[PDB]
Amino acid sequence: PIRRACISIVEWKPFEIIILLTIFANCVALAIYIP
Repeated sequence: PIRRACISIVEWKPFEIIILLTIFANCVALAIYIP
């Protein structure tokens, strides 16, 4: 349908970059945490 076609194009170059940046932010947030 239209939704599948419009969502199939939402993956391109900056998407991977922002995903990796979010992963790094999660890693540093876990590192900051102190038990």
